Order: sequence, then C-alpha cells, then structure tokens
Amino acid sequence: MKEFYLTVEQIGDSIFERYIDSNGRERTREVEYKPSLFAHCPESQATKYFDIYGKPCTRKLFANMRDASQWIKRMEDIGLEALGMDDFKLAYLSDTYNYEIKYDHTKIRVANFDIEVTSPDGFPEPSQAKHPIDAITHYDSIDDRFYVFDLLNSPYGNVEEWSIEIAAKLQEQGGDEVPSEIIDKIIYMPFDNEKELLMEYLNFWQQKTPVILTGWNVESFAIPYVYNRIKNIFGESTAKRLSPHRKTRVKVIENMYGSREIITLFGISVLDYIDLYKKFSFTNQPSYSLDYISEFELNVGKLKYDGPISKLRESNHQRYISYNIIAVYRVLQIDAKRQFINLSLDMGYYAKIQIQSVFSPIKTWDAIIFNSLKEQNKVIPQGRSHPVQPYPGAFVKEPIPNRYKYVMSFDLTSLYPSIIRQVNISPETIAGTFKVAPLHDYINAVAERPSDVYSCSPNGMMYYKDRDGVVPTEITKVFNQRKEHKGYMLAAQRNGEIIKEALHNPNLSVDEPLDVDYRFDFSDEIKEKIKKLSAKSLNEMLFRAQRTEVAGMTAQINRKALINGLAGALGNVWFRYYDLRNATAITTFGQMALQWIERKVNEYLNEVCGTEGEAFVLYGDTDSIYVSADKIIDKVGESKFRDTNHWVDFLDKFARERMEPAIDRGFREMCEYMNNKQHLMFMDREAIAGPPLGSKGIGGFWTGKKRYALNVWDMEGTRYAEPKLKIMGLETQKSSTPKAVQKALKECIRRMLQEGEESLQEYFKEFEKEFRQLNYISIASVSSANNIAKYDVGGFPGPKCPFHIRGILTYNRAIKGNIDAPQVVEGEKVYVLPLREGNPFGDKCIAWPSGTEITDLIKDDVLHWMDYTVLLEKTFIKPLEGFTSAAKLDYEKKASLFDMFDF
DNA sequence: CATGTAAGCAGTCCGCG
DNA sequence: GCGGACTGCTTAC
Ligand SMILES: Cc1ccnc2c1ncn2[C@H]1C[C@H](O)[C@@H](COP(=O)(O)OP(=O)(O)OP(=O)(O)O)O1
Ligand SMILES: [Ca+2]
Ligand SMILES: [Ca+2]
Ligand SMILES: [Ca+2]
Ligand SMILES: [Ca+2]
Ligand SMILES: [Ca+2]
Repeated sequence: MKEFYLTVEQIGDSIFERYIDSNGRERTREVEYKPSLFAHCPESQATKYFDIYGKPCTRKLFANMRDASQWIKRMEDIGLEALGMDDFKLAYLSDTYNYEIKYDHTKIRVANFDIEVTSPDGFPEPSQAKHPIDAITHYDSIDDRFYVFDLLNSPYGNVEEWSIEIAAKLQEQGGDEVPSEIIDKIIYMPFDNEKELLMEYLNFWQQKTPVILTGWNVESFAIPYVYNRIKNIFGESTAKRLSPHRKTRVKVIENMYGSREIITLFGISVLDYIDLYKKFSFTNQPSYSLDYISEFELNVGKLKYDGPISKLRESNHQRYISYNIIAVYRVLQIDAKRQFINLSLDMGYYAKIQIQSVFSPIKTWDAIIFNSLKEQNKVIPQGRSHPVQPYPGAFVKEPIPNRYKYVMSFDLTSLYPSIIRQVNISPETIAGTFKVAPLHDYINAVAERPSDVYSCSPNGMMYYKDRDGVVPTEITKVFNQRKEHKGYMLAAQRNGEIIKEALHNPNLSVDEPLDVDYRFDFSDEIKEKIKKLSAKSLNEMLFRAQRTEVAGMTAQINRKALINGLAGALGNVWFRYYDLRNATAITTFGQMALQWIERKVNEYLNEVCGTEGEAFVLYGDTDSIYVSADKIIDKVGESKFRDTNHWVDFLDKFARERMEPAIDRGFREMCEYMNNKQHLMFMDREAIAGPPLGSKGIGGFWTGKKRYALNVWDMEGTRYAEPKLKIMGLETQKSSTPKAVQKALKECIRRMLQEGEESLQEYFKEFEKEFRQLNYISIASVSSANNIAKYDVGGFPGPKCPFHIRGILTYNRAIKGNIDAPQVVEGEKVYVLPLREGNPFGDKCIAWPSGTEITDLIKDDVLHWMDYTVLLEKTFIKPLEGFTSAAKLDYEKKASLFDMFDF
C-alpha cells in the first residue's frame, strides 16, 4: 500500500512523524528536516523557481529549521520578502507525500474515552486534579473494544466489582441496559488502588497510542484531568508519557473565578467531539451536555440515576460504571450517524495538514494552495501584517411586510465560489483596474462596459481570462466533490418521500428491506417492490434512506463550508492571500448579480403576463429571489386546478420551462457585460409555496429582512408527501426561544399558513389556558453567558449588566457557600427565568446551566416565584403579534358590532 | 495562532412638565 | 411607558 502520515510535529530542529508504512504497519521516525525558503533574485540568473507573479527566485537550503527561522528575522530587518512555506511541517508533509494520499482508516488508531472523578467539594477542577480518578472507559477503534478501568477502593468509598450481567439487564428489571451489541466488546479491569489503575492505564496507552483522540469534552476535562492527576501522583515526566514524543505544552487561562488548562500532547491529534459537532453539524443547540445532544441526535432517553453525581459511586457503583461505558458509546453512535471523524480524515489528508488543523479554514487553504503551487515549482508569498478593515458584503432586499399566498423561490448554485470561477479571481490573475460607475448603473446596464479585454467585477477589478488561477483551480476541485455528495443527499431525500408515500398502504406480509443504494433515485422496479412491502420493512428502509441522507449532508455541507471559507479567507488579515480587492470583487459582483436578475425576472414576468411595471420579486437575500406567483395562478384561474399537487406541478413546469431559460439568458448577458471567463451563474428553482387548495391558509408571510415563513410543497425537486414549513429567522428557529414556545409558535404558523385565522385563534386560546402547566425547563429562555465577571460587583449587577448575566448573579448568590451546586461556566449557555417582585432571590430573574434541572435547594422557590405573565408576554405573545400584524391577521378575535348578539 | 458581512430583536440607559 | 442610541446575541446568507 502507499504510505501515509498519522501525525507530524516540529520539536526544535526535528520533525517527529508517526506514519503507516508500505506494509500497513505503524512506525515513528525523527527527521532532521532541512527546509528551503526563497528570496527574489536578479532576472539574469537562470533559476527554476518563480513567485506567483513570475518574478525569479533563488532557493536557500538551510542546515536546520532554526537557521531558516533566523533568516526570516534577518530578512524582515533588512526589509526584503522571505518567500516560501514558513510552517515547516507542512513543507515536510508536502516533500514526504508528493502524491495524492490514499489512507486506510482501519490502520488509524481512533480512541474515544472519558473518565469519572467523584468529588465531595464541588466540580473537580482539572488544573488542581485533587480527587482520585475512579473510572476510565477507553474505546479503541483498532481492537473494537471498550477498556474499562474501575477503581474499587477510594478515600470516598470502597465498592464491589461492576457486574456485566446486571449491566445488560433492562432498567425496568434493575439493570443498566448497556446495549447488547457492546456487551461482548467490554474488557473489564478492576483495581484495588488508584496508583496501579493509572500505571496500568499509561502502559496500556503505550501499547495502544491514540492517533486521533476524541470524546465528549475531552480537551477541557478528561485530558487535562488525567494529565494533572498523573503529574500530582507520579511527577511531570510520568505525565508526559501521554505524548508519544514525551513533549507537552500546558496553556493556562485565568479570570475573576478560577483558572483552567488545555494540554497539548505532541504526537497526538485531539479532536474533541464537541468541537467537531459545533463546526460540522450546522445546528445551534441550547445545551451541549451529552444527554441533550444524544437525545437530539439518536432519540435515546437521558441516563437517569438517583441523587447527586458526587454520591453515585458510593450509592450505586454498578450504575456509575455502566453509565461511564454508555457515555463513551453514545459519542460513537453519534459519529456512526454524523461521520465527522471520517470527514476530518478526508479533509486533513486532502490538504496535507495535521488532522486537528481541519478546524482552521485558513490553515487548510494555505496548505492546499501551497501544494498546488509547489507542483508548478512556484514560490508562495510571505505572510504580511494587515490592519483590520470592515468591508461590504451581500445585498438584502427590504420586503413589504405582508401575507404572500403563492411563492416560488430561486437560488444561485454555490454563489461565492462560482463568482471566483466565473470572474477568475486569484492573487496572481489580477490584470488591473477600471473606473467604477455607481452599482445601480451596472444593475440597470447603463454603465459603460468595463473591459473588452479582461474579466471584470463591478468593484473595479480586472482579471486575466486566458490563464488559470490557483484559487479558481483548487476551489473547483472541492466544489466538484461537494456537488457529487449533494446529489447523493438529494437522491436519498427523494427516496425517503417515496417510502413515506408507500407507508400509507403497508402490506400484511413477512418480508425484508430491499438491498438498495439510497444515493441513487429508485428505479421503477424498486418502486414496484416497495409498494408491496410491509410497514416493518418500509420503516427500516426509511431509517436507512435518512441515514444515507445525513451522511450526504455531512459530506456536502462541510465541503460547501470549506469553499465558502476560501471566499471569506480573502477578507481575513491572517490569510497569506488576504486582499480586499479580491474579497470585495466577490461580494460586489454578488450584489450586482442579485439585483440584475431581479430586474430581468420582473421584466420577463410582466411580458408573459401581458402587464407592465408590476413587482413580481417580493424579496431576495444575497443570491436568492422570492417571486410572488399569484398573477401566474390568476392568469390561468384557480378554478382550473383539480388539487394542490396540480398547481404545484403547474408552477414546477412554469419555473423549469419558462423562467429558468429566461434567468439563464439574463445571466449570460451579464457575463458578456463583465466579459467574464466562464458563465457559471446558475439559478435554479428552490421552493414552491402556497396554501392547500380550497383552504383558508395564507401560504406564507414576511415580517422583514431575514424573517419569513412558507408552506412548501416541493424543495429543490423533492416533492413532499406532506407539506413542510420553511421558516427562516423567526423565534421558532432561535435556540434562545423556550422549547415549548418554539413548538407553540410553529403550530401557530402552521395554522396560519395551512388553515387560516380561525384555526390560529382556536390554538392561541388553548395555549394561553395551558401555559402555566408546562414544565419550567420547557418554558425557560436560553442565552450564552460571556463576560460574567465584567458585570460582577460584589455579587451584584454592575452598570449595563445584561438580563441573563443578572440572572447568573442572582443564582451565584442563591448557591453561595453551598458546595453541591453546579457552577455557571463562562461562555457556556444558561436557562433564564423572570421572577415576580418581592421574591426571596432579591432580583427580577434567575439563570442556571442549560440542559440541567435547577439545584433541589432553590428549585422550589423558582417554581413558586416564576413570572408566567412576563414569560408568556415576552417569549410568545410579542413574537406572535409580530407574525400576525405582518400577515394582517389577528390571534385573538377583535371586538365588533356582532358582540351585541347571542352566538 | 485564526473564514466573511447583513441585519433582526431583547435589553439598559436616558429623556420625558 | 415608549423611542433612540447603544451592547449583546443570534440568525440568514
Ligand atoms: C457559513 C457561511 C460562511 C461564509 N459565507 C457564507 C456562509 N453561508 C453563506 N455564505 C455566503 C457564500 C455563499 O456562496 C452565499 C450564498 O449562500 P447559500 O447558503 O445560498 O450557499 P451557496 O454557497 O450558494 O450554496 P448552495 O449551492 O447550497 O446554494 O453566501
Ligand atoms: Ca460522567
Ligand atoms: Ca445559493
Ligand atoms: Ca439549488
Ligand atoms: Ca403497499
Ligand atoms: Ca441562498
């Protein structure tokens, strides 16, 4: 097999590399790497190295990496550019793996672990590590085994061995319901004392050294706890055995509270699953406890136990250990679904970077572009210092707030990367400038053509049309991968709807799920077989289609994120190729494109409807337009449609056969106007929206920019079995909105859009009557809590103190000197509740850590003093009044003359 | 050592015979 | 009690 790296580190003048050799064996080597950098040299000198602008360079080969760094500083002092890759381990990887890396994940050791630490005096701080580690579960991906290290004797209690037989039993039979599929994979190791547990764990670690190290919150808890605990017991050198190179870096961050540490383990790639999740999931959660995320991702119930975690080991050691095991497994289950470890590996090896560098789009692109340019013997420019400078972004149309009955939307494919490719935007393709007219003159096609020679953006930039740019070249490759995966995702989604349709008439038979590839639209013959399947098989097929869809979503959305990240990187001062001319060439072109096509669509639809000057495009944001389709439907007349699906088919055909060609003609003309390299402005129909035929539903509404709701029948070619709400920006979409309120507001919208005013009023009346009976957590607001200390004046709110911060301070006083209460962690999320006047908490609100029950001692008072009136008004009534006033609807029946009668 | 900007809404402070 | 300037937070793209 071809060789591939596992990890790389620079330590002084040495590169330390863990890798897989040609026989599939794990190896380590220390290489005294001799790096090269470059300096501009006189033309006359015959060299083979050129910078990106074609200026000749001379190579400087250094005896070691220190000399190379020292030369960089001398060059800075002289005032001349020091060219080449200055992160030498990227140079090392590029030199060592001068081919496309094909890695074998079954050879890469992926470790998932977590630890337990009983603490009778508050949260066990990793920086102090003053309490025994009393459980470790460490799953190894090569062994496919859960190694369980269990402390039997502790200063906090002596306990019996954990029982695998009891662990396997149903909870309803007093067991722990450790999943049956992992019972046989558990290797259980009890220990009589912590020192031997830890020594054995370290020996184990030596035998089975993680390459990728992950788990839930490992970077801020488990890792520094383990490291510091070992340091305290055995000494720092022993603790450094966690690094295969025996080298660590300890980073301490302090504030007006305590101080935590992050530990860098050289030779390991730590990918905390919480960080992966935040980056790659495109959710925003109200809590990031593993209980909450597992429930959200997998629909499994919270791991329940009685009493405080500080007493769980002594009262129920059996459950304590089982829950440690299940917690490690849940992260594996989330990853089986989401496939973020897979994505990280793909991206890391594609770029030739340390795997943990996938968190940095700047590092990822620097490496990609470096490798691309190195192939052509080109020399990359020196990174420079740039002052931060705001710059203009996209255009958003101001909508008229209203109900909108029939809506069709259109969206440009991968807009910013498509602009890069169309215009040919790259550091080395800049041809010059032209004198700009106001943007409106380009939009209306009245400005003079910018150039008949170069490819242009309305920001004044010109680019060469006849040569390739590294940015367009490399962005296209990732774009093409993204497109492939998005196709798989959409196919799986269409396939799901086929299965949901067939679930309306399940067959009474004993059969099996069909063996199919869900990434491809089902054939007619598969559709025939599906129509004869039982509910059981259909449901299993539906689960599999949805899992296929999720896998496709991970793959495409994060590749989209990467390419869009390149367009944003051009506007980040830390990017080697930072250049506002290019960042701005993109955003300004986008503004033109949106507003140009708005004009073209208005013109086209007025023409085909035989009218003049009417506004069809009601809204647009960045690269999308929303077209009112009322006049289209009225042109033929609603009477003519047999059912909802009929008018949906009609609009679908209209968009594809009439509008899209006109949109295409409009953009091809724009491309000629800007004299661009390649026409890539591809704007396809997205949503078809409307009320069910014959109902009193309003179809959709806008309240303002970035705030709307639509009843959707078809989305990007997926014809839904059941209409689906597309809601953007409204409180239902915000993680700060209480859970039960999100639910209630969404049902309010559903009723407005599908059923009408009366249906809304009936629901509102019910919700208002039942509000007070909802669980307090379901109705609590949520907020992130930054700069808590900043506003903390002897436990009381300083000036301008935010509401949620005030709640935290109220909480801190309520739990003061009471060691069993969970602390609010800076930058994390809190539940928030308003309090009625005169409450024993001495203030107007309380806040506590999100995803948790409020501590038992103050829970009773919170429940008694909660201000339901304020809560209902702020979180529910006020947003709903926004929705209904925009929609020209009432959520409560208004008074009228009819009130004089007895109905 | 590290993607971007646009923009809505809740909240605090201040002005208000 | 509300609106205007301002911060904080969060979402749309
Ligand atoms: C998250 C994020 C970071 C940086 N830029 C972002 C972004 N989301 C959108 N944008 C910018 C770049 C996008 O090209 C543009 C339009 O957003 P949109 O979400 O339409 O995505 P787009 O890239 O066009 O991909 P599709 O093919 O799925 O439509 O808005
Ligand atoms: Ca635990
Ligand atoms: Ca788009
Ligand atoms: Ca599309
Ligand atoms: Ca059937
Ligand atoms: Ca869009």
